[PDB]
Amino acid sequence: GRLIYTAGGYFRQSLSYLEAYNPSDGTWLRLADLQVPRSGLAGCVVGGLLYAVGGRNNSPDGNTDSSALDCYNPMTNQWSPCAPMSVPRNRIGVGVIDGHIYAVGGSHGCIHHNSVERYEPERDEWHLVAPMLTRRIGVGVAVLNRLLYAVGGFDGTNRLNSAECYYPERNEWRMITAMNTIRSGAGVCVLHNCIYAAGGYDGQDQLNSVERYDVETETWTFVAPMKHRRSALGITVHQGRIYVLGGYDGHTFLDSVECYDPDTDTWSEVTRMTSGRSGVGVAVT
Ligand SMILES: O=C(O)[C@@H]1CCCC[C@H]1C(=O)N1CCc2ccccc2[C@H]1CN1C(=O)c2ccccc2C1=O
Repeated sequence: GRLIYTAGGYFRQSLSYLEAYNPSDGTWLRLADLQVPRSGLAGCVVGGLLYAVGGRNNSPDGNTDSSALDCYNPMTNQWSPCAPMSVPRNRIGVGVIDGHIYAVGGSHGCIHHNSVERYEPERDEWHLVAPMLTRRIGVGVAVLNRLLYAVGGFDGTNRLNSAECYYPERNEWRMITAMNTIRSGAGVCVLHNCIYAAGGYDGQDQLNSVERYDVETETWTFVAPMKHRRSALGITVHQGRIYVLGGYDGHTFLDSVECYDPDTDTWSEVTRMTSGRSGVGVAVT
């Protein structure tokens, strides 16, 4: 009964929606809105709990970068406040290692963070770990073999095709091989032991392309495109299949949800969101 949770986003202003997709029966649930609307946030899950991390309230009465961490219980349909981050991080990436949420990069104003902090749920505290080699907002994050990979983004001056790896136990970052395309606000996730960098923004155009990093060959490889060039897309994995949700395609805020089958090497559209929206965060539980 694991759902695809889609939290926050942007249409006209930052959104509050929390809604869930059942790929099995194709339904959408409407769930308890966020307390404070936010876009450019990230989602993860730890221990059957869903966390919305960072982002931004872009509203009519002004506009404010999030240091927030809020936690949702599906068992209670309730959001609870959580210890805020040391800094606010809009356009943030997040991953999980040992039930520990890594808050990676993001922006405050146009202060572009290279810094990373680890949240620990039991104790409810953030601590700073070793900073990335590169400031990164619009960054995708992928956990793989208990290594944390930060992929692209936008360093403050140029868009990024570069990726780097964190070694949690050594507390160190190391540059891995750069992507075929430059990607800010791509969808980054992991599937069958490869890192997928889906869509994003390359400077000139919004992207439909997708390439997957083989961690042992050290090689990025294109795979089938999406049908809808997109960025600021939500991404996740659900039963051997990648789900890209929504996004910004240059002109509109997409409601489309496309689905990658790695075996057939194809995407198909499987549902629509209830309303078009960019820059959500999504997490499965
Ligand atoms: O967070 C912000 O600064 C933006 C405020 C205006 C629209 C929403 C925010 C944004 O720029 N987003 C969504 C969050 C996000 C996350 C990762 C990578 C990129 C983004 C961007 C995508 N994006 C635009 O660049 C943009 C430019 C103009 C209109 C709408 C959008 C839009 O959704």
